[PDB]
Order: sequence, then structure tokens, then C-alpha cells
Amino acid sequence: FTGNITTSYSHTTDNSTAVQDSNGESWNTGLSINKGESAYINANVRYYN
Amino acid sequence: FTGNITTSYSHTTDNSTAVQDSNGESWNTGLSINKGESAYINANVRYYN
Repeated sequence: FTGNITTSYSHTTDNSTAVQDSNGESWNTGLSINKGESAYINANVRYYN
Repeated sequence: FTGNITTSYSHTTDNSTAVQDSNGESWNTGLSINKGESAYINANVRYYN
């Protein structure tokens, strides 16, 4: 009939370093319109007599 | 014929610190145009008699 009791203690010290490099590109397109004055009209006309 | 039963208990305490430094650069270019008035025209003219 065997038995055993164990007690343990541990201490850990850690140091770390890190370097990150990032590059990115972006492309946007946009379109806006006014609902009051949306377009202009030109009329080609001739007079008669 | 041997046998064994083991029971264990563990407790861990941890503290950490970290410092991060970041530097970044950015460059943008943009071009916009109006589809109603896109350009202006100048005409070099002369009169004759």
C-alpha cells in the first residue's frame, strides 16, 4: 500500500519583441447628382417667313 | 498486478505588460469632373470685308 504527496512551485519570466510592416492600396469612385437641376437642354431651331 | 490513482491541483497567476509604437505614411490623388460643363472653348477669329 503506497502513497505519495508532492508539492511544486514554478516561476516563469518571458520577454518578446515583434516588428510588423504593412502596405496597402485603395481605389474609390463616386457619382453625385442634383434632383432639382439634373440636366440642361439645348434646342437647334430655325425661323421661317 | 499494480495500480495507482493520482489527483492533482494547480493554480497559475500571470501578469504581462506590452508597449507598441506605430508610424505610418499615406499618399492620396484624386480627380473630379463635371459632365455638364466639362470644358470651355476659345476661338481665334478674324473679320473680313
